[PDB]
Amino acid sequence: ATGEPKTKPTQSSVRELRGCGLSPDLIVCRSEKPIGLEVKEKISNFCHVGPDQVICIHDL
Amino acid sequence: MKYILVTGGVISGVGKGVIASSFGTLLKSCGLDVTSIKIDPYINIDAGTFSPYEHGEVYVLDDGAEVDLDLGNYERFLDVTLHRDNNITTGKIYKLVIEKERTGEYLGKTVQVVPHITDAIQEWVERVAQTPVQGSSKPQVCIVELGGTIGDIEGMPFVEAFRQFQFRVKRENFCLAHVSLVPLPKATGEPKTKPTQSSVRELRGCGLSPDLIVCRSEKPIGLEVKEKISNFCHVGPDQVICIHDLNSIYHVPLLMEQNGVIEYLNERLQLNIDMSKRTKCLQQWRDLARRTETVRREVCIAVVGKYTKFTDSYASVVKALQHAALAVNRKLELVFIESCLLEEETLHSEPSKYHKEWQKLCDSHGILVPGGFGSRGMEGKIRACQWARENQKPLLGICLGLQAAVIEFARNKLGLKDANTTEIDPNTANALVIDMPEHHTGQLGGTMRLGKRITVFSDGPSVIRQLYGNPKSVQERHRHRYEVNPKYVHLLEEQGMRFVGTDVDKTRMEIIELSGHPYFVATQYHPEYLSRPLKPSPPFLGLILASVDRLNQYIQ
Amino acid sequence: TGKIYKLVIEKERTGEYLGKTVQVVPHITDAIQEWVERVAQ
Ligand SMILES: Nc1nc2c(ncn2[C@H]2C[C@H](O)[C@@H](COP(=O)(O)OP(=O)(O)OP(=O)(O)O)O2)c(=O)[nH]1
Ligand SMILES: Nc1ncnc2c1ncn2[C@H]1C[C@H](O)[C@@H](COP(=O)(O)OP(=O)(O)O)O1
Ligand SMILES: [Mg+2]
Ligand SMILES: [Mg+2]
Ligand SMILES: [Mg+2]
Ligand SMILES: [Mg+2]
Repeated sequence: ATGEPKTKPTQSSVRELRGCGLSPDLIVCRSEKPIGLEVKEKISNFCHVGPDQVICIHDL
Repeated sequence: MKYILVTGGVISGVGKGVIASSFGTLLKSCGLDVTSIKIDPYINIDAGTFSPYEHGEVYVLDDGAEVDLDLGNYERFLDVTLHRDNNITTGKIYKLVIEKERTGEYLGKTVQVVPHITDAIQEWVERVAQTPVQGSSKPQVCIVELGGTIGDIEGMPFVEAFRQFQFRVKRENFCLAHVSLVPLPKATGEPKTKPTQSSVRELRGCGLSPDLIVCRSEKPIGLEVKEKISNFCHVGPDQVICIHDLNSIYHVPLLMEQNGVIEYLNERLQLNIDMSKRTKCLQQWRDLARRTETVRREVCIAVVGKYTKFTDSYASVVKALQHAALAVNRKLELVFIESCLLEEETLHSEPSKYHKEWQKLCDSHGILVPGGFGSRGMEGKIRACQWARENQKPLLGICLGLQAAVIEFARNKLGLKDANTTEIDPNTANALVIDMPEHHTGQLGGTMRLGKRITVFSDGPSVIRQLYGNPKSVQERHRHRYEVNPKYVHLLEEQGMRFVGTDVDKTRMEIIELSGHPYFVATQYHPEYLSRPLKPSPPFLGLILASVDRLNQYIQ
Repeated sequence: TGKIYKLVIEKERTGEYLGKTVQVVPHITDAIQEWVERVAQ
């Protein structure tokens, strides 16, 4: 329906973890299908991690 | 006045717009007058400076305002003419408050968020709720949709404003439907209620409480998940509504009616709706859904566009094509074609994709070249127009498609191989499409030819004139900044083309048509913005009829 | 606050953020940090 990977739940989870006092050093993104470069860039920009700190594991 | 607030769960593509439009449809079927206010917590004044990828296709109103596609959905489902005040952004509220503070309305106290920004938001909502929108109709229910999800930094002022607003107008006049997502991952295999519980916890911490929980999934969720949501959201079993992905959005009002939403809202908001009279209320939507289910004949239209990576970037165009396909009892097979892959540069890089897209274009009954901005993909549109004109394939170009058609005609028939648009090639020997002088003041955003205009039919038999109903002039909405150049106009007209659409001044050409070719129509305005489920846009209807070789029969 | 929001709205109305959604975290905070950088120096 939406037809695109959504990064908002991960942003909210990172915000909650930081408000709890912990800043992620890696972020593992679980998806059914591989996400594009722009999705990882959005994750890095809005969850405030480097582009290489966003690990993307899909349904192997 | 009664209010329904539709908030978002974990994502912003969950379906709040469709849920709000279905609320409006259900209430207007009963007999009420429904207003719709879209709240966009972004700081942009309007949606005219948005890419189609950001949130979908940009909608243009009668007064020129460029807004979200949610307002397009509201107009399509409710058949109402919205205004600029029906969209509330953060930028609008802050600009209003800053202007008031500068003038001196707030003299004496500092201007804050909670006492001033939220007060301005509540004043805006109350004032625009009462503004007539369908004529002399005085609204009874206002459906406010909050863009985004609960928990965003931009949405905190609006959530606090509505937390105060529910007590300002009493709870009997205020309801809240929360729309959430229930993901079902393949690895886990089970619907997950945790994000909905998190959303409800956040919305309760913010001071509100969902009267309804609308759970969105791809497939119907089992009763265990629904009961878990009812248990962990402190709402009753019958206050959780499960809406899955349906074949069309005409099924959403029917599904919500089957779920007892109308009765719950009548009891919760004291709407005093009578059930005995409200029988066969949604007959139009039931008929439309049945027709969408039972269409067998196939019509294939190739959309040669540049924003095909996101399918909602052409939402209004797809809806107009669907309306035209249903108006002639045809099933619409829509094949999006990236115009970049049709260019010769793609041939030397991805020959497989080049030939695949070209055989996609050659196997369709009709071609549609939509509008757009920038120079990327323009050559693909010109190549598609050339193929359509050479092979007698019907083509309907919109805005940027008219410029591409004019450029192709000048380059091929007139021999001007350097013909181009100033938007793309400012240093052009033969500038076939030039910029309009009064829309290039260096201030992007609300500075084009926006909204309803007047287009005059030329003196001469044209089938596009007959499609509209043999009028003398028509009023259509524009969103363009560049125009066709007069002398080239003249030359081309002489050659093989007929500029059959102009304005009152008879200088700005809007509609072109070709002698010979069965259907080659290009317009400067957007016909999709005025398309309604029972009122298909005449250009799209003509394109469909020419594609299925039924235009001549429809003429007589 | 008023200065920052007025500055961002005026920038957006000209086309400095052409094509993107102007938000708080990427844009208001960037304006605040750019203000601090240009004033401190
Ligand atoms: N390029 C352009 N965009 C405008 C203009 N006026 C309003 N807008 C809007 C439409 C565009 O979607 C948005 C610009 O963002 P983008 O550059 O990402 O869209 P565009 O269609 O140009 O795609 P592209 O740049 O070729 O990748 O601003 C204009 O005069 N030129
Ligand atoms: N119940 C449903 N079944 C199938 N598709 C749906 C649906 N509800 C919405 N959609 C489609 C239509 C929209 O283009 C897209 C979501 O956009 P939307 O309805 O405007 O939601 P939002 O306002 O949250 O962005 O998904
Ligand atoms: Mg949306
Ligand atoms: Mg919406
Ligand atoms: Mg987004
Ligand atoms: Mg651009």
